[PDB]
Order: sequence, then structure tokens, then C-alpha cells
Amino acid sequence: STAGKVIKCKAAVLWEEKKPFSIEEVEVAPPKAHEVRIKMVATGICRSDDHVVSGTLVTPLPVIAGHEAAGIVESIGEGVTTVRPGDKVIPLFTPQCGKCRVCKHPEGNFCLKNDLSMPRGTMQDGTSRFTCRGKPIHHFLGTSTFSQYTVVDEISVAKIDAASPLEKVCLIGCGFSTGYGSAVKVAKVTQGSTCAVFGLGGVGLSVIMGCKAAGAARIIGVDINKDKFAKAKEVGATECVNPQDYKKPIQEVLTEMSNGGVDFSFEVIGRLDTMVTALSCCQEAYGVSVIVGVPPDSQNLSMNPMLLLSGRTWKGAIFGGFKSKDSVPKLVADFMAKKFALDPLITHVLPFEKINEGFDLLRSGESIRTILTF
Amino acid sequence: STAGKVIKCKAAVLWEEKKPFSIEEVEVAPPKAHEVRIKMVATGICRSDDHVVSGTLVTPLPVIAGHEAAGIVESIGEGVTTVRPGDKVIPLFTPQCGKCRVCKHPEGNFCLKNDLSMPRGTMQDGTSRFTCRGKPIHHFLGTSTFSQYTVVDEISVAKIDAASPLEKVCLIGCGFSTGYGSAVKVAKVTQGSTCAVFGLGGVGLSVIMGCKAAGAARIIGVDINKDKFAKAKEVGATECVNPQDYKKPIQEVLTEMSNGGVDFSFEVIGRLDTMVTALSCCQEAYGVSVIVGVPPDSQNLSMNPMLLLSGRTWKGAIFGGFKSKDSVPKLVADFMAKKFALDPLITHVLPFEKINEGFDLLRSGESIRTILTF
Ligand SMILES: NC(=O)c1ccc[n+]([C@@H]2O[C@H](COP(=O)([O-])OP(=O)([O-])OC[C@H]3O[C@@H](n4cnc5c(N)[nH+]cnc54)[C@H](O)[C@@H]3O)[C@@H](O)[C@H]2O)c1
Ligand SMILES: NC(=O)c1ccc[n+]([C@@H]2O[C@H](COP(=O)([O-])OP(=O)([O-])OC[C@H]3O[C@@H](n4cnc5c(N)[nH+]cnc54)[C@H](O)[C@@H]3O)[C@@H](O)[C@H]2O)c1
Ligand SMILES: [Zn+2]
Ligand SMILES: [Zn+2]
Ligand SMILES: [Zn+2]
Ligand SMILES: [Zn+2]
Repeated sequence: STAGKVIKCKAAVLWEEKKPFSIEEVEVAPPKAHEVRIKMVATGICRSDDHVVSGTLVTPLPVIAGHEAAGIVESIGEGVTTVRPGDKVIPLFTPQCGKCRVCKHPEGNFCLKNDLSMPRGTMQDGTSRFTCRGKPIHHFLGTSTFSQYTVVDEISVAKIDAASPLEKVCLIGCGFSTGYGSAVKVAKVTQGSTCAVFGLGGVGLSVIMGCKAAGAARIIGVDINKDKFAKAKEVGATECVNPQDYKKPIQEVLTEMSNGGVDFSFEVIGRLDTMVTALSCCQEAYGVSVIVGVPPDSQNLSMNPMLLLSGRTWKGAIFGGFKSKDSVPKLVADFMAKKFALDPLITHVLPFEKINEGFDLLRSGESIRTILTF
Repeated sequence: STAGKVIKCKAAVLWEEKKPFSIEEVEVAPPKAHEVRIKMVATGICRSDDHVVSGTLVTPLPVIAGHEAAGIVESIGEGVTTVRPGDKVIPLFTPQCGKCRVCKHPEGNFCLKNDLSMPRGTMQDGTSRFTCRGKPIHHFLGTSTFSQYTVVDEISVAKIDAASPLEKVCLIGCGFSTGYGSAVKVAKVTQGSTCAVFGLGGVGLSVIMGCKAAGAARIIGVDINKDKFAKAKEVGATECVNPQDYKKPIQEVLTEMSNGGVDFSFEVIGRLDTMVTALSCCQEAYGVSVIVGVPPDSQNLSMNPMLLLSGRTWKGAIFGGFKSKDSVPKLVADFMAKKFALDPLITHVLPFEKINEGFDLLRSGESIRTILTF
């Protein structure tokens, strides 16, 4: 009943940095060629969405944020072949165009069509599908999931199992896949190894899940909020340390605890200092450190390259290294077969209209993931 | 006969930084338990030896430098099982104790018994075998090859083929193995890939040799000294670029030349700026950059961690990642079997007494490797 028509619906519009979202009516244009309009069902609150608010992650404003979500296709534009109306879908904040040199590379996943490296806040065609108060509103990472309806490019959506529980599998759209893949795919954690995970939010807990799935013998969680430790141990941490408890820098503490450095470390916070600490704490000759946290816009870290010359490997990744469109449906299928759990990440459920309370819960340190229901 | 006796011989002593080597008589003590005294036959001039002179690489002075060499065992201390008097040997500036967690790790080679991290300038037992004018003289990297005789710990020497030409295979003691391994073992260059090699000295040429051996389709040499380009092309570079010739930064040039970034880059100079440029020029999603150049003492680089978050891998290595004592004899056997060439690295052959002339050739940009012959 809405195909080819503008939809008026509620969205969470961010007009200004460091302000609450405004829940108000927007106009969502119908999909153009190779575009898909989605009725959203559930969306998670990822710290990266908060980074938009705080100006940590710069993207044009005003904007409809949200990138961790699931919904049901309302309509498809001309030439769409990979989804149909009524399909369950997860928007892909990292696209998979299938054509660029990264998509063709066996390891690569950061498709050249992404809107993360130099955000423009548009559809692929450089325009917006959103109007609010007669004003155009930017997209975010091609997804804009904080809206009852969004429009995405076909390369930014994956069809998932029709029997999927959308209020759970929305986490496959960012935090779970990112953390789990950072361990299993990017780091390639080995059986019997020692891991250190800096930051025990939804993404860091997913890193722990992946380290445990990979057979790590020791998984040391690191957080300045000791309230995070109990859940980290539930999902596989063997021990947790709070840097604030120690006189010495935590890289020295972790090096001593691991009898000369860890096999794999993960920065899952977004601070320059913890990126360098996490590198330093991995064993100097054969250690691997993976950056997962989003750094503050345009800021450089300082480090001694002798940390690398001795043999360390330093890498980072978006979305756990997963080729998004190939991987998301498989991750959903694995979830349905109980190959991993998502409930440990979900601490709070709210209606979409309580989005600002959901961000309050994240900022206070209380929540891991709040799932918003439309 | 010399066994069990002090040897008086000629060595090149560096009494203080930024001075010529002093060629004079030293006393070399006999080897203690698990030590080996070696009559030197040939030693190369590596830029790392010059770093000791320039204060780029800090190690205790006064010192007998030299780490790239080959010679013949004169005598063995009690308990030595791996070499005998008369054997051809290469000193190992990276030891292989076989017992530490690094030596037992499949991918580690920076043995914890090394004297590079935190240089003491002694034997393993914390003492020196060298005196000169009644003063103790430090060792360098457990090797000290700028001497007619040296004493090394057993874990710092490898036996090699008795028919080895020592005036060539001394390069397996540092520059060839470092560069070649950095390509084939550390980076794991792939067939059909595009490589960029920053610095076309003896080590960078050995990186090119490894990239060509691994089947790279394109190998871009980068040097500010265009006199280095002809030999780079002879050993496999498909093209060479001088950053001084361009208005743009060379990372932008190399990204354009490679249609979006190279597969593998190598820093083979020792400058913070070229370490960051080399990382930046590899493809942002799947590129790999290897640091080979020794950085200036205690200086930190500045970089944006978004370079890693998109998917790049950044690593470094000592001695090409080779486990030294296992690898050196095999590299010499491979050379004897014509699997690689060393003559392209050798531009000058001088008597040992002309060490300062050999360093002046390196500093002027006029040599690759000078081999000093005893
Ligand atoms: N690379 C990707 O594709 C990707 C995906 C998803 C999230 N992210 C980023 O990953 C980071 C974590 O996201 P999240 O799990 O949703 O966030 P979160 O829930 O805010 O978790 C971060 C955790 O870090 C802890 N912390 C803060 N400061 C320190 C410190 N100094 N030392 C140790 N712990 C500290 C903090 O207490 C919290 O539990 C954020 O920067 C996100 O933007 C990146
Ligand atoms: N990691 C290891 O185990 C290891 C082993 C051997 C050597 N090294 C280091 O590797 C580096 C190279 O050694 P080498 O080949 O003997 O030295 P080298 O022969 O002096 O070669 C260095 C090359 O870099 C070139 N160069 C200088 N500045 C620039 C610049 N700004 N941009 C481009 N090219 C430039 C220079 O012209 C020369 O051809 C040195 O820092 C050594 O200390 C490290
Ligand atoms: Zn693509
Ligand atoms: Zn996210
Ligand atoms: Zn060892
Ligand atoms: Zn060297």
C-alpha cells in the first residue's frame, strides 16, 4: 500500500552534536534504482552511534544515525535482485559491492563504496532520501537505522533467514560480528593462546566470545569499570584487571601476568593511549594486536616503531573483517543453530521512542546493548 | 698454536661516537664454557654498524662493531657441541638459544637472549673477551666481527658448508637474509602482487630479490638517490621513483601508480617519516607494510590509527624473521645450489685495514656492500 509513495514516519534526528535525538516525523522517499526501503523492527545502540553525537566520529549533520539493525523490506527499486518485499534483512554499514578490488580480494572487506573513511552522509548517488521540517537530512554509513523506515543501496543490505528473531540478530549488523570476527578472522586467535581484551562493552564481549570459540587458554579482560567484569567472565574471560588498581602501567602488568607478553591483544575502546598499550602488551617477537575501537576524529597517536621491529604485528579492521553481504546471512544461520549466543550482550530493551534513555544507559556505564523496538 | 691462550690481533675499535674506527692491537681471551673463538675471513659493512658510529643505534662504547661476517673456528670452550675447530661459521647477531618462548614459537625469531633490545655489549655471562690498551672493550650484538678474532656464545654461531665462499656468504649474516626474509617470510609476498620498496641499499635490494622470488608482478623501488635505480632494476624492480622528483607526497604517487595502493610495502631506510609513508601507500583494506629500517634512538613516530582500522597490517622484523641458527646453514646451502645471487649486492671488496674507506663509500652513497677481507 506504500510502494512508490513517500512514507511519513518517526525517526530520531540528530540536529546538533552533544544534544538529545529529536523523535519527530520525517519523509522517506521511495527507493530509486538498486535501492531498498526497509521497515525497521529492531536496532541496537552501538558506541559508534554515540560517537556521532559526541563528535568523535565526524559525519555531516543533521543526520539519522543507527547502523546495527534488522527489519523487513517494504519495497524495492528498479533492478534489485537480492531481496524482495517481505524479506527479513540486516542493513550493511560496510557495503559489499562485489566489484571493487577490495571485494574481489580474498581477505579484504572494507569495500571502496563505504561511507566511513570520508563520510558524505548520502546514498551511493550522492543524494538523501530523508526530509524533516522540509530540510534534507543526512544518512549515516548508508544505513540510517534510527527510523521506522530507511532506504539503503542494494550493496548495503543482506537477506537473512525468514524465521530470524530480529530483536536478537540486529546485533549481527555491528557489535557481535565486529568483535567475534576481530578474534576469529582478523587476529586468528589460536588454541591454547593468551589474549587481552581492552574494553568490555558489547564489542569487547564479542571479542571474548571469539577468543573462547578459538580455544584461547587465557582471556584477560581489561576495563576501568569493574562492573563490566562479571559478564566478561560469563562469556569466557579467565580474569579481569582494572588499570586504576595498579601503580604500574597496565602494559607492564599484562606482560608480567603473561610471562613476557600476550599472544593476541585487542583495543575495543577508541583511545589513542590504549591502542599503544594494547600493542605493547603483546609479546614483542610474535604478538598480534588488533585495533577495533574508533579513534577520535583526525587525532594521531605517538609510538616507538621498535615495538614493531622486534616482530609484533599491528592491524585493525572494520566489521570483524567480514565481507558483509556474504557473511551476515551465514552468521544469522549459525545463530539459529546455536553456534553462538547474543543474549549475553542484551542488557536492556526499550521502545524506539525511548532512544534517549537508551543512550543515557550507555553513557552511564550501565548497559552493554540496549535493543530498541519499533 | 693459539688454543687456550690469549690472542693479540688487529681489530677496528670505536672509542666514541662520530669518530673513525681505530685499527689496532687488541687481546682476545680464549673461549669459556659454551663459547667459540672465530678467525674472521670476511665482514660486510651494514648501515646498522654506521648507526653505532652516528649514535642512531645506542650500544655501550668503546666497542668492536661488525655483525655481518663469516670465518673459521679457531677453538671451542668446554661443552660446545655444534661447531669444531676448522669449521666455517657465520656469527648470528640474533641468537637462537632454542629454549626461550620465542625460540619455541613457530613464527618467532627474536630470541630473548638477544643484545639488541637493551644492549649490554657483553658475552651472555655479562663479561667481555676484549681488551685494548689495558681497557675492556664492549662486544656488539654478541658478534663483534670487525676483528681478526672474535669470541661468541654458541647460541650466536652457525656451522656452514665447508666449501662456502666466505667473501660472499658473509652477507647471509645480515643484509641478504634480512631483506629476502622480510619479503618471503615476514610479508609473505604473493604471486602477481605489487610491492613498494623504500631504500635501495643492500637490504632493500635483498627485499627486491625476495619479492621477485615470490612472483610479484610489480616491484617499485623508491630512493632519493637515483644512482641506486639501475641495480634495483637488475635484481627485479619494474620501475623506480625518486620522491624528490614529485610535487605530491610519494604515498599519493604510489597509491595512484598502484590504482589504489600496493599489496606489500617495505621501509628499508630507518626514518620515521618513511615508515608512515610506507604504511600509507599500501592498500587501506588488505595492504601489508613491513618495517626493516632501524629507527633513530628513542624517537616516536606520529600516525593516524584509521590507517590500521580500515584493514592494513603493519609489522616489523629483525633478520628477516629467520630463526637464525636453523636458517643460516640452509640459506648458505641454497646459495651453493644457485637459488639466489649475492654478487649484485657487492660493489667493493677492500682489505680490513681500509674499514674507514669502506664506511666513507657507504656514507657518500657510492656503495651497496663493501666486503672487508682479513
Ligand atoms: N571497528 C569496527 O567496525 C567497530 C564496530 C563496532 C564498534 N566499534 C568501536 O569499538 C569501541 C567499543 O564499542 P562498544 O563496545 O559499543 O562500546 P562501549 O560499550 O562503550 O564499551 C567500551 C568499554 O571501554 C571501557 N573503557 C573506557 N575507557 C577505558 C580505559 N581507559 N581502559 C579500559 N577500558 C576503558 C568502558 O568502561 C566500556 O566498558 C567504540 O570505539 C566503537 O566505536 C568499532
Ligand atoms: N631489521 C633488521 O634486522 C635490519 C638488518 C639490516 C639492516 N637494517 C636497517 O635497514 C636499513 C637499511 O640498511 P642498508 O640497506 O644497509 O642501508 P643503506 O645501504 O644505507 O641503504 C639505505 C638507502 O635508503 C636511501 N634513503 C635515504 N633516505 C631516503 C628517503 N628519505 N627516501 C628514500 N630513500 C632514502 C638511501 O639513498 C640508501 O640507498 C638501515 O636502517 C639498517 O640499520 C635492519
Ligand atoms: Zn566493493
Ligand atoms: Zn557499530
Ligand atoms: Zn631463544
Ligand atoms: Zn645489519
